[PDB]
Amino acid sequence: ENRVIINVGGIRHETYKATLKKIPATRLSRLTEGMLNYDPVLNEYFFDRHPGVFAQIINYYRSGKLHYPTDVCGPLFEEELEFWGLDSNQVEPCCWMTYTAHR
Amino acid sequence: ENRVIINVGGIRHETYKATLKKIPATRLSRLTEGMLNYDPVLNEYFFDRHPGVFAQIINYYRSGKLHYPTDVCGPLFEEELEFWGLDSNQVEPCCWMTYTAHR
Amino acid sequence: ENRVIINVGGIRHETYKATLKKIPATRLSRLTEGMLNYDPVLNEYFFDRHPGVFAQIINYYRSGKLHYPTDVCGPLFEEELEFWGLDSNQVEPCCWMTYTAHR
Amino acid sequence: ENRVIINVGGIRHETYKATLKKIPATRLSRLTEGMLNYDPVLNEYFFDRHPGVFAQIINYYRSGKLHYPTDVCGPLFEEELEFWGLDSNQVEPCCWMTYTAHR
Ligand SMILES: [Zn+2]
Ligand SMILES: [Zn+2]
Ligand SMILES: [Zn+2]
Ligand SMILES: [Zn+2]
Repeated sequence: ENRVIINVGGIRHETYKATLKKIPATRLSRLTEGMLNYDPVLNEYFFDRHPGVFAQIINYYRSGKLHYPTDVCGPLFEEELEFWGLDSNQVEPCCWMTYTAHR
Repeated sequence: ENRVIINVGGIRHETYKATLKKIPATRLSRLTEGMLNYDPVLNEYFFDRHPGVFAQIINYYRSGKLHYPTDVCGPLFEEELEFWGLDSNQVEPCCWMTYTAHR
Repeated sequence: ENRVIINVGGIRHETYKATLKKIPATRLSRLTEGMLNYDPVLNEYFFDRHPGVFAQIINYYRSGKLHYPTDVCGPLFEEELEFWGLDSNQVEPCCWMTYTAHR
Repeated sequence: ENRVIINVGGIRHETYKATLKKIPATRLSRLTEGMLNYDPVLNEYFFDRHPGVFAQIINYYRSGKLHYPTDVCGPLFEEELEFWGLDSNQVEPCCWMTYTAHR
């Protein structure tokens, strides 16, 4: 009703529709049933991306803050940030050490 | 019967009801079917939080000890600690290096 | 048929029955339908433990080698090692730095 | 239809069939219904491997780049790389520090 299921690589992440609108002009804030990767039977959106890193991607919408995970390298996370349409420059002060280590 | 399902961000964590009572005056020790985010059909509680960090949150109840995860930054974990009503000061000696690094 | 489902904290881990026999005299090598936490309907064993760390616990049986995870502290992992009846002294050379850091 | 479910240790990872063909001559690029670990009822392939590390294994196919996870040791990951038929020498520049630390 007020929730959406984003099946990312098999893992069915779930959140309120309103949460996804918190960051406008991104792939998630743009979800629509006209999308081909939307299944009307299961009522979900399938994305062939890293399911582990997605919790971190989705946490940006939930908390309004961008943190970097520390179980994967910055480059892998940033690839995910680019696919989802998020900006890495928004990274929190606490996640600078894990952000600059790469460049 | 003696277990409860806490659907945190799509991930259905499961524990015994008694485990949640181990830390009184917290959001989890307060679960009730009167709550709106409780679904009588699936018989579960939905919370729009980081599903990965929750295992760590729930492990505090299971073991009676507060450890910090090391796959996310202290600040992100602490945000979760605040939502769940847990106190970070209870952090174990072994998790001080990951606790003070931030402040 | 030749597989068993160990529902650890909500997460249904699955392995071949033979894998669990690889380390005799442990809680997992001892699984039996006489156990109360065994559900004949779903055909699974429920354990109220850390679901994330379990993959590491189960990987000891699968690979025959004991590695320590690096997304949680040694103490938390060791608590799990004790519950499951595994011996930390078997830790691999590659996981000594994460093993001795604590003591 | 255009997707496949790889049940790795209980966790049902999902991807497009085409993604698996991106790295020829590997176990995943070779999946076939003639395989005994393929279940026609559930329509999936079961592999008794580390379910956590698999997201990293599968991310190599998705992104075309090999990164090492940092929540487990290099040796454990490499064991998985060998089972899946992937080559560790392809490791990205950003994941050298976590690759050479071991040898
Ligand atoms: Zn941070
Ligand atoms: Zn600790
Ligand atoms: Zn190791
Ligand atoms: Zn990398």
